[PDB]
Amino acid sequence: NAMNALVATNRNFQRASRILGLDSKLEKSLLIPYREIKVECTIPKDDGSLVSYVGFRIQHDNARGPMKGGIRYHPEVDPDEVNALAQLMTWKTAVVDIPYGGAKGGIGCNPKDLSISELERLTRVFTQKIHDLIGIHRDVPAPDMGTNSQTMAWILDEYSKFHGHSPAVVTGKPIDLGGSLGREAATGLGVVFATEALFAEYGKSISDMTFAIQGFGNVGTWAAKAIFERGGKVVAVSDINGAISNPNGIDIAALLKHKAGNGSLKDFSGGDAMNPNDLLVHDCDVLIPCALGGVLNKENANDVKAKFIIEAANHPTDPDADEILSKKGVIILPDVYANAGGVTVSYFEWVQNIQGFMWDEEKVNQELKRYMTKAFNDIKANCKTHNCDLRMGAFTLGLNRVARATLLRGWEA
Amino acid sequence: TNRNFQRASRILGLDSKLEKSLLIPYREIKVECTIPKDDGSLVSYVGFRIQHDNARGPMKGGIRYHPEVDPDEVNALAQLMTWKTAVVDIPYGGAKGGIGCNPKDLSISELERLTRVFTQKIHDLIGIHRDVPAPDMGTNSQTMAWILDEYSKFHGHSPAVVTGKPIDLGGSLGREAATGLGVVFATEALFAEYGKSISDMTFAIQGFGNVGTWAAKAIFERGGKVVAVSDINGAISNPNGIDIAALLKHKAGNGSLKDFSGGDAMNPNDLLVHDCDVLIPCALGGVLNKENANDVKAKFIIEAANHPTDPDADEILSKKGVIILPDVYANAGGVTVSYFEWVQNIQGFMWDEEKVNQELKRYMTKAFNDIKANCKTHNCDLRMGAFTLGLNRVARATLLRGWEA
Amino acid sequence: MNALVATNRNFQRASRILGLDSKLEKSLLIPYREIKVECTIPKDDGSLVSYVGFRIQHDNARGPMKGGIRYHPEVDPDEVNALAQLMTWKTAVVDIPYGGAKGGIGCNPKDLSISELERLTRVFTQKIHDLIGIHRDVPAPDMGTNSQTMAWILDEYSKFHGHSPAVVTGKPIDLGGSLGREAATGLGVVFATEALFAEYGKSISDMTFAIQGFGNVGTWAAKAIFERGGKVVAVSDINGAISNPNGIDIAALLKHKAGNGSLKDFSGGDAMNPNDLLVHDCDVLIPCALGGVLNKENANDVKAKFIIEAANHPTDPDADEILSKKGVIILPDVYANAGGVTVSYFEWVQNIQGFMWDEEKVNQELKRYMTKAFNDIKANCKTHNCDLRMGAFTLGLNRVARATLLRGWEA
Ligand SMILES: NC(=O)c1ccc[n+]([C@@H]2O[C@H](COP(=O)([O-])OP(=O)(O)OC[C@H]3O[C@@H](n4cnc5c(N)ncnc54)[C@H](O)[C@@H]3O)[C@@H](O)[C@H]2O)c1
Ligand SMILES: NC(=O)c1ccc[n+]([C@@H]2O[C@H](COP(=O)([O-])OP(=O)(O)OC[C@H]3O[C@@H](n4cnc5c(N)ncnc54)[C@H](O)[C@@H]3O)[C@@H](O)[C@H]2O)c1
Ligand SMILES: NC(=O)c1ccc[n+]([C@@H]2O[C@H](COP(=O)([O-])OP(=O)(O)OC[C@H]3O[C@@H](n4cnc5c(N)ncnc54)[C@H](O)[C@@H]3O)[C@@H](O)[C@H]2O)c1
Ligand SMILES: O=C(O)c1cccc(C(=O)O)c1
Ligand SMILES: [Ca+2]
Ligand SMILES: [Ca+2]
Ligand SMILES: [Ca+2]
Ligand code: NA
Ligand code: NA
Repeated sequence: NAMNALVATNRNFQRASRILGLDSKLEKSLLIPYREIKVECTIPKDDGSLVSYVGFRIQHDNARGPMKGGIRYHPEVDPDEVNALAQLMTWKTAVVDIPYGGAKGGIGCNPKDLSISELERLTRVFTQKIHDLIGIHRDVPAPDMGTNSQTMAWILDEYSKFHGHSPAVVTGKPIDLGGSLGREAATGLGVVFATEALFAEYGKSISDMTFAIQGFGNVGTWAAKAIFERGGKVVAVSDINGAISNPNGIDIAALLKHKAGNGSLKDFSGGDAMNPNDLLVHDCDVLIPCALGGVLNKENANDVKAKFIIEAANHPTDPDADEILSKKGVIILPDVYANAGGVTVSYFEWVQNIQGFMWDEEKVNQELKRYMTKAFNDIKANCKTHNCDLRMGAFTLGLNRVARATLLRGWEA
Repeated sequence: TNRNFQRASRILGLDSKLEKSLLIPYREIKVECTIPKDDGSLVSYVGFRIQHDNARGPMKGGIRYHPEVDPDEVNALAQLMTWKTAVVDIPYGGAKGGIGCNPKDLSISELERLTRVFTQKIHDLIGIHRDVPAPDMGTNSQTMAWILDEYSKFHGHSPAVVTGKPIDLGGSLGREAATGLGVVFATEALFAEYGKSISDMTFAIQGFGNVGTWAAKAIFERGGKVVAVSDINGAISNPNGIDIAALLKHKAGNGSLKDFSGGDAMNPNDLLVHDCDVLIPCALGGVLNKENANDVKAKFIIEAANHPTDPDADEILSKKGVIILPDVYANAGGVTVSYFEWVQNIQGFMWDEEKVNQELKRYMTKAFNDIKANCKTHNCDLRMGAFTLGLNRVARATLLRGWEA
Repeated sequence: MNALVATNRNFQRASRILGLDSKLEKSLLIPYREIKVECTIPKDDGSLVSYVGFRIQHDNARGPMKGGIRYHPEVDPDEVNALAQLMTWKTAVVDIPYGGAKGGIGCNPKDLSISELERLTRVFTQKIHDLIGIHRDVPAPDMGTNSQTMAWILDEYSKFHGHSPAVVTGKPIDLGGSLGREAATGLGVVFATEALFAEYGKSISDMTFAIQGFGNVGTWAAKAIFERGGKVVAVSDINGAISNPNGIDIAALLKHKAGNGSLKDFSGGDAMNPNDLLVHDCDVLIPCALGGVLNKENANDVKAKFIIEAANHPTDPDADEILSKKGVIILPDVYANAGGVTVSYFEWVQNIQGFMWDEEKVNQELKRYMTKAFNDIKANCKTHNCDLRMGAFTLGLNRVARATLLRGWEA
């Protein structure tokens, strides 16, 4: 069903470039990634047998600063997916106006099939194969799907053997190893800040709406929690194993405790088991994909019931679906704004580390709000000047900023 | 000592294999330091650096120029600095080093050459984010200036590479007063927990040096009544409280305590058993023992000197309901401000004195609250609450980092 | 030779007030390092041109070196050395943790296209990348260079060492430049003046001002004085001058200028002899234009009680003597115009901290630095029973001398 992820993202890039009127020589330069790296990651399993993976780091653009983006452990990781995500990082960092470029990495593995000692070895080997290509002022990784703060701990620890203690080389670290308060919740919280800014334009509140949510990991859990706390009615949640629904609202706080006690969604007592394939076409006001990309496509977009889609996941909606949904009257808050809370707080974590001195947690949340509000106000204005939809409003905002810094740096050797 | 670490480890439930790792220093270094004397003849010494642990950050710790060098003591002191940095939540581990020499046999140009050669021999083993030396017995801010200057030849201008620098070369404001003022901030936090205030308390202070003078000044300006003060030479007392400003002006004029006109001269041997609410040992260790602990009148003991109270006195004083703020925490103002010095250097932008003392108060207050919460968790006294808090923080960082190669 | 004569004289006088040892003095006058490098590029037509680039690194006892890059065909090593040495004293006066440097390329930028300038800037950076750096020596714009030049240096240097925003100042804001730079010098002039006047329990609004020069310094100084209730009664630039004894409306004058009006055509004042500027009736004179304008032939006719030296070296030694004798208080240039270098320090700090300040913070920090430095200068004048120029130079020199002596001399 999914359209190729890089095809889809390049169509969006082209659409934004045509709005800005970029010439084709500058456009070509901004499309092509600065550097693509593929490296062998081979480790012994716990029984001593060998397994070989290919690890990727795509460094898409560094005109606005060191490159930034997470590392994904997932069986569908491939060069196309990583190139698409790295490119999106470049635009997203420029949308929230933090001094980073864009990058992304990953390994095509299934963490569920690997022991924790095997994941550690795989993470350290991957770090050994890319340490020369990343760095505090060069490219700063972070967690994405299938990774978490413990993953980043291992990267920090292995990288520091080659370059000395380097807290700022990775973000999403545990608090005890230099992480920032607020970073774990930042993406889902940022999704809610972005949603609140949007709904304010319609005079609506989150407490007026019903929500369906696909995915229930780092982004989905914190997003659902924050919506729930503000009085939103979360009527359906899915993950890779099952789904749960309740037209009166799921008690998300109880769903999260159930999950932490290792329960499956479909066994939750406060809801009805649901086929997860029904999630995206479920009746709701607001749909929030928090899992894979490309899941809203030509084949299901006409059966979406929501009036709003908040892109918490990266590129959940492909260009075919964009157009179908636009004709249905659906408003889509794009990934390159809505899920930017995470990289924004990663920036604060990095600042705190290089300043050698941590901020109070209230400053982290004060600034997150300030950055997400400023960026929504920039997107609004850009939509007005370019008479475009929210996706292109944000995409052209970031692309234009990246073009401006690239031209400023020049091209002579 | 060994058994104490074991009780802390067991209170926390640490695995024996983790215990073993935490007791093995990260790295131990001995290097030849040979220099020409002023007359051109050679002298050879051995310099050393024990780098105990860096789970929580770069190591840090003093450089001792002293002839008696016991390897086991140097190891123990490095380890203690690992716990201490963790108690006050600053991002370092512990280290200790020095040179086995007698600085009284060396001219000032010989000491400089010795310091520079030593730095030449260890420059690859230290650094702003690796190991950050500091002054100790036999060394001072001039020693640190010479390390900075020589180290910077190898790695470029690196002010954060040592602490205790002169202000002209990036030292922090507030460094002189940091330990004694920190003692007072710690006491303010302790007292607030029991609902008490400096201004309602009487204090007896043993020792009137860098710590005692600043601690007394800070208490005095907060309305505390300093009713007794001693040093090695004598002692002075006044039940209505000594005018500490006038006593400090008197000390400064080369005046001795006993001849201070604003008080009644006292036998220094009477200091620890003096009537008072708070006793502050700021001089020597080993002063409260089995033979005199039952005679302490204070209900609070603020340990600024290192290990003033031995185990027998701890137990005697607990039976008496006396609360003892332990040295590892109470005197940590100095090491906390040395962190702030590193931060200021790293950021290339100095703090004014108000900001240094604000951050000092914030760190000392949050660390007391952390110690006390840890006491409630493990139902233990402040001494062990502080030890277990530092130890557990190091263990937690070590476990998060992992063990695979 | 403007900067050579001023700095050497002032250095020598300050050295003697302090009683510095002669061997220390000798060391302090020798620069740490002098570098000249060949910079050869192809022109747009592919033919070669070869220039000599240079960097004098005078002293780094108090920190990394700091100073401008001049693209300019006239290079006398003597003057460049003096400029680099003067930055060493100047950074010390305002308690900035830098030493002094000065560099450039012996070229005429008007003979070069914009792509040729970029290639030259990049080749120069290739030839000095190993000698500069964030904690080693931090260049900045100067005559013939600008923030675009700095962007090119940053870009090329980062190829050798990674993103290094703090390696230069004066950057475009898009690449880590600081807010508040344009107003920095003129606003700093007013902060220094406010500190000075407080010693008399007086304020800007008590005073009448005559301002010579109306460019980057003069406009911002005039603006800040006017908004502080100061009465600007005369202003000159190179083409003419105007006076108004009830105060020129600086707001309206700025509008006039912004509309391409010539100063002398502003209707809100009377025509005046631009020579009568320095000797105009006023309480405060602020030379903001040229060096060498107060000399033994006009110093006796100055009417101001206060001279605030914003320009470089507006007052020659003879005038300095005459004016001290008439009781005139002179706030010296090494201090008074230091807002520019102070904000460039703040830019480096922001880049090092990875996080830019808003303009209010910059201006708050600028005022703190300029005020503290006045207070330190004034304390030194009391200690040494000397005028403000020597109080400044003794302050900066003693800070460098102390840092040097502490670092030591053994190998
Ligand atoms: N982690 C961050 O800070 C962050 C920031 C910005 C955007 N994102 C994006 O958010 C998305 C989720 O990331 P995460 O960190 O929450 O990952 P995660 O590994 O923490 O969780 C992934 C979740 O998605 C579910 N899922 C996987 N495949 C599914 C499927 N086919 N159908 C339904 N559910 C499925 C998993 O079961 C799990 O609940 C990704 O697109 C990621 O790139 C992450
Ligand atoms: N980071 C740390 O662990 C740290 C920091 C600072 C000080 N300290 C502890 O504090 C103690 C005091 O430090 P300081 O810098 O103030 O020392 P100091 O040398 O400045 O002053 C010591 C004072 O103790 C007095 N004294 C010495 N022997 C005495 C005795 N027998 N009876 C009474 N008074 C006596 C001296 O006369 C002097 O007044 C140190 O010895 C150390 O134990 C530890
Ligand atoms: N040392 C420092 O850090 C520092 C910093 C900034 C400026 N300055 C000095 O301040 C002065 C002015 O700098 P700026 O940025 O305002 O320059 P600018 O070029 O922006 O303005 C110069 C002004 O002087 C006027 N002028 C020129 N020749 C004149 C003459 N003969 N009589 C009267 N007015 C004349 C011009 O018309 C213009 O109004 C210069 O001496 C400059 O070097 C020093
Ligand atoms: O840099 C980050 O923190 C990060 C981590 C994971 C995902 C993203 C993203 O923006 O998609 C950013
Ligand atoms: Ca160990
Ligand atoms: Ca010299
Ligand atoms: Ca040649
Ligand atoms: Na000799
Ligand atoms: Na050409």
